[PDB]
Amino acid sequence: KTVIKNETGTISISQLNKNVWVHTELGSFNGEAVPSNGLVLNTSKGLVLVDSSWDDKLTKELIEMVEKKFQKRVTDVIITHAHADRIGGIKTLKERGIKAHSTALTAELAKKNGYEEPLGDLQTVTNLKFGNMKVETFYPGKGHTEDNIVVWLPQYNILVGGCLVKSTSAKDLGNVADAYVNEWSTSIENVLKRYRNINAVVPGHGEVGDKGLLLHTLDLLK
Ligand SMILES: O=C(O)[C@H]1CS[C@@H]2CS[C@@H](CS)N12
Ligand SMILES: [K+]
Ligand SMILES: [Zn+2]
Ligand SMILES: [Zn+2]
Repeated sequence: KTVIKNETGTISISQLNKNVWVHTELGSFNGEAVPSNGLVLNTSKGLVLVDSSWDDKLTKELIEMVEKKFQKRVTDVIITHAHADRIGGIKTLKERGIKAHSTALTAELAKKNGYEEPLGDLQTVTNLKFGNMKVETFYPGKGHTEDNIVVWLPQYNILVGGCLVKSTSAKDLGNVADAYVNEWSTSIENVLKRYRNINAVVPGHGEVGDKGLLLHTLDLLK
């Protein structure tokens, strides 16, 4: 049930479990309100985000909300690809001394698109631990973008799909200009192969689902 919104209503967080919430922000795309998801991980060494938000204003507001609520600092963010939706708050992170993890390719792409660079520290498979919280990052191949990664929480069997994974409500692939529609199916299969028992799947946009969201993505690719 538990859902907390900000003043203006533009930001929301909703609990999945004792230490794991989804954050969602309404941003401005072409040309309506469009929601974007990530994760807030409440660990004993601080707050870790899987993705920040659309722009600096929303990222600052997000950080401020979870800092106030959980009474600890945001220490780390995992940036799941280099579109503005994911990388847009990078300047806020760097200036606050928040570590912005990404693959090298995501870092390269950010800079090519004129953003400040995340760390480029993540390999194809990276295993991180913050306090007691275990976090795996996985590059499954190209799909929604060249660089898109997923994030797995092995203690909860929770998969952050990012924009690689479409919600039920999504009835097409979205913007495919940066996409690789042949390789996207294989990428999704690589996820299904690596993570055989999944409790919950967080799509880049839309409502939390399960493994069925990955199967939905495959169908939308046919
Ligand atoms: O993931 C997507 O398909 C689209 C629809 S909403 C958001 C803004 S365009 C792209 C950047 S992640 N993304
Ligand atoms: K454990
Ligand atoms: Zn994207
Ligand atoms: Zn997206």
